[PDB]
Amino acid sequence: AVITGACDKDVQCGSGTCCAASAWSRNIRFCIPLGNSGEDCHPASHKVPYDGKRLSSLCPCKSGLTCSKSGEKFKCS
Repeated sequence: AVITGACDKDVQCGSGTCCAASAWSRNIRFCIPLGNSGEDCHPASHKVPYDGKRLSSLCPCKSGLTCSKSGEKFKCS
């Protein structure tokens, strides 16, 4: 079988990993790690588990961190 996603809802994984698409390939949709301190985050992306559906190639800020504009875009701090 071809692997193109482990889950869809972060609820299936655990706090720290999201079921989004990997930044390198939109084929990866497994429990991929969230952004850490100083990491780029999408303002449109809600806290994990994400309250909906979004085909974003970037996991939001890890539990405990806040996503805010830290330069050109939003970053976790």
